[PDB]
Amino acid sequence: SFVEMVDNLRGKSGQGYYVEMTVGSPPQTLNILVDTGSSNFAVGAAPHPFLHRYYQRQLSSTYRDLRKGVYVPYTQGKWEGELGTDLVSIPHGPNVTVRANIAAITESDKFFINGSNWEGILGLAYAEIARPDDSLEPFFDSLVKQTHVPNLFSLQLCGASVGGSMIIGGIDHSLYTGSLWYTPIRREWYYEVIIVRVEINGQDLKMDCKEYNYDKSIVDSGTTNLRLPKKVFEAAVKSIKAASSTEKFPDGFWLGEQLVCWQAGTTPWNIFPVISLYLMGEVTNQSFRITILPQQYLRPVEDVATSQDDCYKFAISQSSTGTVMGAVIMEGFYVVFDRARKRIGFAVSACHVHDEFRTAAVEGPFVTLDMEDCGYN
Ligand SMILES: CC(=O)COc1cc2cc(c1)C(=O)N[C@H]([C@H](O)CNCc1cccc(C(C)C)c1)Cc1cccc(c1)OCCCCO2
Repeated sequence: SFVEMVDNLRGKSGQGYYVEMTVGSPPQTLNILVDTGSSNFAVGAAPHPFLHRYYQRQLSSTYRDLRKGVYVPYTQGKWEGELGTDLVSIPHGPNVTVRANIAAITESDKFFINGSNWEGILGLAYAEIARPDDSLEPFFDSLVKQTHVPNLFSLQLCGASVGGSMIIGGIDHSLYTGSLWYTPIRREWYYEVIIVRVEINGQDLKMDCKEYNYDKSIVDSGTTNLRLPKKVFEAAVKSIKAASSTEKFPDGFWLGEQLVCWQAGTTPWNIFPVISLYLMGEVTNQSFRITILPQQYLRPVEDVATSQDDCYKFAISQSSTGTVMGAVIMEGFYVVFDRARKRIGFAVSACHVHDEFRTAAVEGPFVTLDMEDCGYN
């Protein structure tokens, strides 16, 4: 019954992917950001300049107040609000209704994005990182516990405005080609994984693999960029600069601040390298890799001039909180969050990226010794 969930996600480039949900009785319809990088279900519940609608608890006969406040600080933005529960449904999802925790946002700071068309956030990660603490059951745990929906979901994020699929409760084989490759979920808080090797244009970055996961590596549909720890980011930017030195760019471009533009249809894709991330596999000493094309980490953006050029932002940036495999990394692929088996699956997506001499790929097996040394402690 998964065909009803294909193409149930929408978005704008760099403003997140959202799914339509309803809360309350009678149903109030809201667009909810799909975020595997957090664990709180939260919606606008008070007027805001960027909100076109919001949750009105007074109009819901099933609303229950929890008489507890809550605040969430993300890497970008923060909000505070009041906790409660209400009935929730996903129109283009499973045909069920769950009573779920809902944080009603009353104040926020650089959280809602002007023109993104979503009004709330659906944190799909685990209770351990829920606010105010791990006793607030996340939505997906409530869904699995109150229905027969199997304990997994999959995300097909399609690039540039944008669309995709969230298959709730299973895997839809028409959304990917080739084999699924699985990496263990290292610990159930974020969707934490272990990166064991990094290559740029086939050259190993030759860093101690601990650097790749200092202090963690997560799969996060709620973050746009590939974010890398300082030492790793510097190494990768140096390698990407050298591969593209045929042309030179402002240093503000390499920091994500300024665009780069080219005459429409003349983007020099071939001078930007491919990035290969090797992930811990399912059997001893075995890994696999996902290969990222520049069409993923050069994010297309609106024209800042009176021209019809093709303009891009560098979508790799620095982090002080570990590696973040953001939406730009996920866009090539079908990503299976197999919570039941504590693993994350990767396969080439049906909406894969098209370079003309190169292709995004998921390839294995590879042999990698001492993979467990790559995890940070
Ligand atoms: C250019 C870049 O890419 C820079 O960095 C970015 C960019 C970015 C969002 C985040 C970070 C962001 O913070 N996104 C969080 C995720 O949940 C974060 N996950 C990890 C995390 C970090 C800190 C604390 C927690 C707790 C709550 C568990 C979790 C979710 C989120 C918050 C606010 C707006 C969002 C989406 O709009 C979606 C469109 C993308 C917005 O662009």
